[PDB]
Amino acid sequence: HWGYGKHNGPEHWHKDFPIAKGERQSPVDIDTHTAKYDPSLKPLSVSYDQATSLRILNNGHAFNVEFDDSQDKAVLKGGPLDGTYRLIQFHFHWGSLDGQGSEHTVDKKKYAAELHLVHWNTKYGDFGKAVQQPDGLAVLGIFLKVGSAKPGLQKVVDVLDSIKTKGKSADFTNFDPRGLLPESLDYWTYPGSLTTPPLLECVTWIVLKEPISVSSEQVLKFRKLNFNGEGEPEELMVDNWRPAQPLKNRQIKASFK
Ligand code: NI
Ligand code: NI
Repeated sequence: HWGYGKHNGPEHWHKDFPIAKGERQSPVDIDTHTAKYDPSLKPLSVSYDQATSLRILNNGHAFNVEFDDSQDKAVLKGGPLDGTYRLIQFHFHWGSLDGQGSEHTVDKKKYAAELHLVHWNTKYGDFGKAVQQPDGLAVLGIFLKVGSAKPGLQKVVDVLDSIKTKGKSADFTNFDPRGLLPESLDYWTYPGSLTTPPLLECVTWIVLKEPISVSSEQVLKFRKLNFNGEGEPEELMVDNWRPAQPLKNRQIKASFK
C-alpha cells in the first residue's frame, strides 16, 4: 500500500498518513546561506567502539544493518541532543543514476545516496515508544558521492547478493560503522520526521556537511537489489528517496561557521 512507484509513491502517502502534510516533515533542502551557526550546540559525540552489528535485512524498501540496542554499546550524544541515543540500524537511500538518490539536498544539490544511522532516546525504553515522542529519534545523515571506493562499505556491498529480495536477511556480525563516517563531524540540524510511512514527527536530524565517496561499482551493487519478494516480478530497488518537503516554521542550525 506504499512504495516508490508512480502509483504508490510519495505523492500518495498523505491519503493513508495525513501527517505527510505536517509541520515538521523530512527531508528538506538545506539552504547553506540561510542556516545559522548555533553557539548553544555542544560538541557531537559518536561512541561506536562497542557496537554489535547482528544482521542485514532487505525490508522491501531498503536494507537495514541492525545492531544490538539492548545496552549502550553504540551511542550518539551531544550536539543538539539532550541525553543518550542508541544505534538501532543504518540504511541508505539511493538513486537509479548518480545525479539523484539523496533525501536531503544542499542548495538544491542531490547526492547519489544518503546514509542514515538511526538512534533512539534511551529515556523512552524502546524504539517503538521513542517514535511516539517529538525527541524520540536522532538520525545521523551522511551524503554519498561517487568517486573513490569507501573501504569500510565493501563488507556491506558484498553481502547484498544474499539479501536480494524483500524479506531476506543474513547474519552480519562484527561490522564497524565507524568505517562509514567522513573525517569531519560538522553538521546541520533541524527537527523533522521519518521519511517513510508512518512519517512520524519524532526525529532530530543531524546531517553531516562532508560527504563520503563510494565507487561506481559499490553504488551499482545497491541498484541490483529488488523491492519485490522472491518469485514476484523483479523491480529494481532504486530511487527509494522521498523528495524535499516544505521547511515551514523551522530554522536549520549549523555547528560550524
Ligand atoms: Ni503496503
Ligand atoms: Ni532513512
